[PDB]
Amino acid sequence: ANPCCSNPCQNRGECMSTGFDQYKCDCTRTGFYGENCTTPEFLTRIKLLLKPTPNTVHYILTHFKGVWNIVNNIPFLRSLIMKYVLTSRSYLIDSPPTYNVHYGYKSWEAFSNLSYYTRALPPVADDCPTPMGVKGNKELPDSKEVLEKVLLRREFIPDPQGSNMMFAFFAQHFTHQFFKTDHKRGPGFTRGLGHGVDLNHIYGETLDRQHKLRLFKDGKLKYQVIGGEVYPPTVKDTQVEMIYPPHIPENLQFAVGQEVFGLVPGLMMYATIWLREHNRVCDILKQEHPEWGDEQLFQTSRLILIGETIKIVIEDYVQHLSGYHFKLKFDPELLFNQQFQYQNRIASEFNTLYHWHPLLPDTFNIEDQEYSFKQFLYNNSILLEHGLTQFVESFTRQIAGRVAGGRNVPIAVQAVAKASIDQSREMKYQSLNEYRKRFSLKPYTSFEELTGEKEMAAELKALYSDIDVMELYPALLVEKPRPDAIFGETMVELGAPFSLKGLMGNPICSPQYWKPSTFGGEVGFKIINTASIQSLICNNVKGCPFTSFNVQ
Amino acid sequence: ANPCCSNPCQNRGECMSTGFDQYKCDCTRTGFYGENCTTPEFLTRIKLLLKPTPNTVHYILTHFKGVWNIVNNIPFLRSLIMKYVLTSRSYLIDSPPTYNVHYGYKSWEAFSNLSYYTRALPPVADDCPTPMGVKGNKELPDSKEVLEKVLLRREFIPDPQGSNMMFAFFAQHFTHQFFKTDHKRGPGFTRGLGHGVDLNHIYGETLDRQHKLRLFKDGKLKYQVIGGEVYPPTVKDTQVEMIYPPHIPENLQFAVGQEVFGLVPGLMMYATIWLREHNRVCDILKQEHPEWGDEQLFQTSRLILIGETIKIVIEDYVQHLSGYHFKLKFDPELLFNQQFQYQNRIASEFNTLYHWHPLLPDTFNIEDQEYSFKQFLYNNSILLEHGLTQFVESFTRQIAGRVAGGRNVPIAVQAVAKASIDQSREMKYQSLNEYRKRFSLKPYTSFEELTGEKEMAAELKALYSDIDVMELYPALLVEKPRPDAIFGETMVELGAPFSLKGLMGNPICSPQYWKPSTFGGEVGFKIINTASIQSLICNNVKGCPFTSFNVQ
Ligand SMILES: COc1ccc2c(c1)c(CC(=O)NCCNS(=O)(=O)c1cccc3c(N(C)C)cccc13)c(C)n2C(=O)c1ccc(Cl)cc1
Ligand SMILES: COc1ccc2c(c1)c(CC(=O)NCCNS(=O)(=O)c1cccc3c(N(C)C)cccc13)c(C)n2C(=O)c1ccc(Cl)cc1
Ligand code: HEM
Ligand code: HEM
Ligand SMILES: *[C@@H]1O[C@H](CO)[C@@H](O[C@@H]2O[C@H](CO)[C@@H](O)[C@H](O)[C@H]2NC(C)=O)[C@H](O)[C@H]1NC(C)=O
Ligand SMILES: *[C@@H]1O[C@H](CO)[C@@H](O[C@@H]2O[C@H](CO)[C@@H](O)[C@H](O)[C@H]2NC(C)=O)[C@H](O)[C@H]1NC(C)=O
Ligand SMILES: CCCCCCCCO[C@@H]1O[C@H](CO)[C@@H](O)[C@H](O)[C@H]1O
Ligand SMILES: CCCCCCCCO[C@@H]1O[C@H](CO)[C@@H](O)[C@H](O)[C@H]1O
Ligand SMILES: *[C@@H]1O[C@H](CO)[C@@H](O)[C@H](O)[C@H]1NC(C)=O
Ligand SMILES: *[C@@H]1O[C@H](CO)[C@@H](O)[C@H](O)[C@H]1NC(C)=O
Ligand SMILES: *[C@@H]1O[C@H](CO)[C@@H](O)[C@H](O)[C@H]1NC(C)=O
Ligand SMILES: *[C@@H]1O[C@H](CO)[C@@H](O)[C@H](O)[C@H]1NC(C)=O
Repeated sequence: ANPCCSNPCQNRGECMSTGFDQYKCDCTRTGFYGENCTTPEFLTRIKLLLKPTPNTVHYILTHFKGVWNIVNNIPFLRSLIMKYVLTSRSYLIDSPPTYNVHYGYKSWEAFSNLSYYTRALPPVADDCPTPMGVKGNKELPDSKEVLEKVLLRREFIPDPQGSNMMFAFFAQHFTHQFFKTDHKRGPGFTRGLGHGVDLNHIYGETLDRQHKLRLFKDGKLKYQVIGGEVYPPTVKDTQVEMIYPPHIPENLQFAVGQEVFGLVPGLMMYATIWLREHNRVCDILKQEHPEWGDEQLFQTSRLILIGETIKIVIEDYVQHLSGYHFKLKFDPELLFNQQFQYQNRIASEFNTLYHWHPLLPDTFNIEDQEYSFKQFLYNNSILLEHGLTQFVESFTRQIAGRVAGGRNVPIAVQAVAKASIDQSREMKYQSLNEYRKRFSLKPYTSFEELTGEKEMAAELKALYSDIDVMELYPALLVEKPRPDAIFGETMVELGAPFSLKGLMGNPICSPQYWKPSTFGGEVGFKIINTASIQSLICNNVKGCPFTSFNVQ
Repeated sequence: ANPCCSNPCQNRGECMSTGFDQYKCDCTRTGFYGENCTTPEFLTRIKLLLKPTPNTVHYILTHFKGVWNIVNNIPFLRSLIMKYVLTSRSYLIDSPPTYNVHYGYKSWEAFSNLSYYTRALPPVADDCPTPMGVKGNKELPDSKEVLEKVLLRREFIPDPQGSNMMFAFFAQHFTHQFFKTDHKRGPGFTRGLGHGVDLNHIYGETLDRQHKLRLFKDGKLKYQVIGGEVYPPTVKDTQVEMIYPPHIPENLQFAVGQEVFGLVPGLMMYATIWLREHNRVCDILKQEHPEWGDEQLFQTSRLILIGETIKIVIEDYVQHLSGYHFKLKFDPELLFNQQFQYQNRIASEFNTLYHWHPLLPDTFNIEDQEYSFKQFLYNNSILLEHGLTQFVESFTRQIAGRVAGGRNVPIAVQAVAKASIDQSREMKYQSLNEYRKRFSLKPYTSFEELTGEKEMAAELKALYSDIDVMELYPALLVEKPRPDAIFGETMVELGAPFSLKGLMGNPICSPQYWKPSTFGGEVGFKIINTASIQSLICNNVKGCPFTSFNVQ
C-alpha cells in the first residue's frame, strides 16, 4: 500500500510518499525532470545519445590488441585512460552511503551504524503487495526450483578466460575481509566494521585479537615451523578463536586473522603466504630502521601489505578478470586532481554478486591427488602433507569454473546458493531490472535476452512469468557471458564500481598517506609499487614457483 | 634520542628516522624541497609573496562595512566568497585523519580506532629530552604558577564583541556533543564516536539510550509537563543514566541525550529547547505525512535538526564570533564542484582551544537573582522556578567574558584550567609556535608579541625563558586579541578549519543527502534553510522572547 511500491521514480530520482495514495519524485540532480523523472534535460539528451553501450565498450577493450599495445607504452596516455576508469562511474556509488536493509529512506541510523551492509537500492517496503513491489505473484518461485533448474552444475563448465585455483582462492581470501556476515544479527549485517581492505583477515578485526596474533618482536606475527616451513600459530598458543569442527587435532587448529580461514586449505595457503609476507617486510623495515621498535615495525608493515593487496587486486586480479589488453594501474595520484571520497561502506549487493561459487571445481587437484569437498573441507593436513610449493604449482594448473552462463554451481555448496536466493528475498532486494536501471543498463526485455539461449530461459519463464520479476542473484549466474568471458554484463557493470570504490577509497590512497614516509621511506613505498601475485609467491614460497591467475 | 625530536621538517614535511642519529624529511606535495623542506619551489615563492597575513585579512573583513553591504546583496558574489571561506583552508586538515596521542606516525590503528581524538600535530616522542622536543628545560613551568600568574580572573573582563550567556551556553551545549572525553581511557580518548554534529547530545550516543528517550509515538521524544511547560523526562521514568550528585531529588533528575547536561541549568535550557524543537518538527512532518510511521518521523526530524544546528552555527554563531560584515552562509551546494571529503575526525587540539571558560561570569543573573557557581551547578530547580522564557530573556541580557587577552578564567573552575595545562602535557602537545607554523602562521618571536602588553609577558618569560617553549593552551587565553575582539589570531586561525570541517563534513551536506526528500520534502527542507537562533527560541519558548548571541 506504500505508494512508492512500484518504484515509479526513474533515473535515480527518489520516491517519497505525500499522503496515503500519492507520491512525489525528487529529481534533484538526476539530469531529468517530470513526475517520474523521465523527461531528459537538453544536456542529458546529448550525453545519452553520445554514450556507447557497455557491450560496445567491452568490445573495444578486448580487441585492437595492437592499438592497446601502443597505449600501454605511453605513460601519459595509460594514466589518462586509467584515470577515466576510476572516475567515470563515481556517480554510481552513494558515498557517504545511504540505504540499508532496514531503511528505504536516508536516516542517521542508516548512515552511522557500521554493523549494516549498505544498500545500492533501498529495500522493497514491507507492506508492498508483491515481493518485487507491485509486479509478479504474491510469492516468488520456489528457490529450490530455481536452484535446480538453472543454477546447479551438471557437467563442469570451465572458465574460458582460464581462471585457475590461485585466482579462485585469492578471490575467496581477499573478499572475506569485507564480506563477513553477522548471522547473529541477520544477512544485512557485517562484522567487517572497517568496510574495506584493512587486512583484518590477517591481523584480526579487534585489537585484542591482533595482539594475540603478534610476536611483539621486530613487528612480526607469531608463527610456527613445521618441517622447516613457516606456518601460522595454533589456537592453543595464541588463544585466538577459530571455527573448527570438534574432531580437528589441536596442532592443526591454525589461528589467523579471519576465524573461518580453517575451512579450506586454499584459504590457509593464502593466510600462510601473507603471514610470511608480513614478516618479510618486517625484516626489510628493520634493516632500514634499526632504531624502530616493535610497534612501528608492525604498523608500517601492515600499511605496506594493504598497499600490496590493492596493487595486486588492480593490476593482476582485476586485470585477469577484465580480459582487457589495456593494462590497468594502481596509481592513487590519478585521483589527486579529481573529486573523490576517501571512504567506503560495503554494500549488500556487492556481497551478493561476489558469490562466485561456480569457480569451484568438482575436486581439488593437488599434485596427483583429487580431493572431494568432504576430504578437502577443514583439512589442514593436506596443506602440511603437500606443502605450499606443491599447492601453488597445482592450483596454478587447475582450471576454475565459469560463473555466468548458467548451471555451474557445484552441488557440494547448493545450500549456500539456496541461501543466497532466500536471503536476498529476506533483505527485500529489488528486481534484476531495477538493479540494471540503477547502474545505467537497459532492462532485459525477455528471459532469452538474459540467457542468450532457449532452455534455461524457458524454465525461468515458467517460474517467473515476467522478466521484470527476475531476481538479481540467479540472473547473474544464468546471464549470457561476454564472448568467451567469465561474466555477463550485469556482473561487470554492477560490481566494478563497488570494487574500485573499495580499493581507491582506502585511506592509504589519500594524498596525506600516499607518500614514502607513510611506508618507512622509499624502500617500503617500492614494495607496494612493485608488488604482484608472482612476486608475492616468489618471495614467500620455497623454490619461487611460477604462478599467475590463468592456467598456462 | 629520536632524531625527529627537534621537529626539523618545516612546511608540513614529515620527519622519519633513518637510523639512530639521522632523519629524513618527506617533502612530498609540501611545495618545498631540501633537507628540511625549506627551499620553496617557484610557484610557492609566488603565492607566498601574494598571500596577505591573517591580521590583514581580518582588517578587511571587519571594515569597509559599506562595501560588504553590497557584496551581501549580490547572491552570486556572496556565494563565491563563502565558497572560498570553505575551501581556502581545506588543506589545513588531514582528512582522512592521521596522528593521535599514541601515534606520531601514520598507522592503521590510528586511522581506524574511533575511540581516539585525532591530532593535528603528532605528539612529541616519549624519549625526547625535553617536553617540547629539544628546546626548554627538563620540565615545563609549574602549571599552578602559569594558571595563577596569567590565567585566573582578578576582575571580570567583559567580551568587547558583546557575547551573552545565550552564546556561551550554546557553545557549551553544541560542542559537548563531540567533546566527550573518556576519562576511563585518558584525555586523548573520546566517547563521541560520531566525531561530529550527530546530535547525540539530544538523542543519545547509543541505540539503547535513544530508545529509552523516545516516545515511539509520532516520532517524538519523551517529555513531561510541569506547570503547563514541556521539560525532559526523568531518570526514574526512563532509566536513562545521568550524572547527578547524590542529593538531587528524583523528579529533578532530568534525562537528556548527553549524560552531563544536568551540570548546569544553562545546558538543560538548551536541552529542553531542542527537545521541544524535535517534537515540533514531528508535528510538522506528521501533518505532511499522515502515512508515515513513528520511526520515519523520528529519523527525518533528527536529520532536520542536524541541518538546523549547522545552519544556526554558521549564520548566527560563527557570524557573531567573526564580527565580519560579510554574511556567512550555510549552503552545501557551494562544495558540489569542489574537492572535499565528507567526513570528520575530532581533533584533540580542537577540543583544547574550545576551552572557552573565560566566557563564564562570576554569577549567573536570572531575573533579579544572582546565582553563584555553587548555587547554579546541578540545580534544575532554578530552571523550573524561572522557566525558559525568563532564562532566555535573562541570558540574552547578561554579558560573557573575554576569552583572549589574559587573566579571565573564573576561579570557580581553576581546576579545569589547570587540568587543560596538565593534560596537554600528558598528551605530549607540541609548542605554541609549532602549532602556529602548522597552520601557516608566523612564530611569535617574544612573549610581548604574544600578549601585546608587558606585565603578563614578563611573567611568562620568567617561567618559560624561551618563546619557542610557550604552550598552546595558555597562549590562547593570554594572547593579544584582535582589535576589540574576543579571540587572538591563533584561536581563529587554528580553530576555524576544524570548525568548518566538522560542519560541512557532515553527510547531510553531501550531494546525495542535500535534497528535499531526505528531509520529508520541501517543507522539512525549508526548516533547515530558514533556521536561526531567534526562530529556534521563538517556536519553542513561550511568548517568543527576543534573543541573540550578543547583548542588546
Ligand atoms: C570485463 O570484466 C571485468 C570484470 C571485473 C571488473 C572489470 C572488468 C573491471 C573493469 C571495469 O570497470 N571496466 C569497465 C570500464 N568502463 S568504463 O570505465 O566506464 C569506460 C566507459 C567508456 C569507455 C571506456 C574506455 N574507452 C576508452 C572506450 C576505456 C576504459 C573504460 C571505459 C573491474 C574494475 N572489475 C572488477 O574489479 C570487478 C570486481 C568484482 C565484480 Cl563482482 C565485478 C567487477
Ligand atoms: C574572526 O573571528 C573568528 C572566530 C571564529 C571563527 C571565525 C572567525 C571563523 C571565520 C573564518 O574562518 N575566517 C577565516 C577567513 N579567511 S580565509 O582564511 O577564509 C580568507 C583568506 C584570504 C582572504 C579572504 C577573503 N577576502 C575577501 C579577502 C574573504 C574571506 C576569507 C578570506 C570561523 C569559521 N571560526 C570558527 O568557526 C571558530 C570556531 C571555534 C574556534 Cl576555537 C575557532 C573558530
Ligand atoms: C573453496 C571452497 C568454498 C567453500 C566450501 C565455500 C562455502 C561457503 C559457505 C558455506 C558460505 C556461507 C558462509 C556462512 O553462511 O557463514 C560462503 C559464503 C560466501 N562465499 Fe564461499 N565457499 C568457497 C569458496 C568461495 C569462493 C572461491 C568465492 C569467490 C569469491 C566465495 C565467495 C563467497 C562469499 C563472498 C560469501 C559471503 C560471505 C559472507 O557474507 O560472510 N566462496 N561460502
Ligand atoms: C557553564 C558552566 C561550565 C562549567 C561548570 C564547566 C565545567 C567544566 C568542567 C568541570 C570541565 C571538565 C569536565 C571533564 O573533565 O570531564 C569542562 C570541560 C569543558 N568545558 Fe566547560 N564548563 C562550563 C561551560 C563551558 C563553556 C561555556 C564552554 C565553551 C565552549 C565549555 C567548554 C568546555 C570544554 C570544551 C570542555 C572539555 C570537554 C571534554 O573534553 O569532554 N565549558 N567544563
Ligand atoms: C545497529 O543496528 C542494529 C539493528 O537495530 C542494532 O542491533 C539491535 O540492538 C538491540 C539493542 O540495542 C537488540 O535488542 C537487537 O536484538 C539488535 N538487533 C539486531 C538485528 O542485531 C545494533 O545495536 C546497532 N548498533 C549500534 C552501534 O548502534
Ligand atoms: C582503541 O585503542 C585503545 C587504546 O589502545 C584500546 O583500549 C585498550 O583495550 C585493551 C583491550 O583490548 C585494554 O586492555 C586497555 O586497557 C585499553 N586501553 C585504553 C587506554 O583504553 C581500544 O580497545 C581500541 N579500540 C578498538 C575498537 O580497537
Ligand atoms: C570501432 C568500433 C567497433 C564497435 C564494435 C561494437 C560491437 C558490439 O558488440 C556486441 O554488442 C552487443 C550489444 O548487446 C552484444 O550483444 C554482442 O555480444 C557484442 O559483441
Ligand atoms: C544436477 C542437479 C540437476 C537437478 C535435476 C532436477 C530437474 C532439473 O531440471 C531440468 O534439468 C534438465 C536436465 O539438465 C534440463 O534439461 C531442464 O531444462 C531442467 O528443467
Ligand atoms: C508515472 O508512473 C505512474 C506509474 O508508476 C504512471 O501511472 C504515470 O502515468 C507516470 N507519469 C508520467 C508522466 O509518465
Ligand atoms: C584429510 O586429508 C588427509 C590427507 O592429507 C586424508 O588422509 C584424510 O582422509 C582427510 N580427512 C578427511 C576427514 O577427509
Ligand atoms: C636542517 O635542520 C637542522 C636542525 O634541525 C640543521 O642542523 C641543518 O643545518 C638544517 N639543514 C638545512 C639545509 O637547513
Ligand atoms: C538551588 O536553587 C534554588 C533556587 O531555585 C535555591 O533555593 C537552592 O538553594 C539551590 N540549591 C543549592 C544547593 O544551592
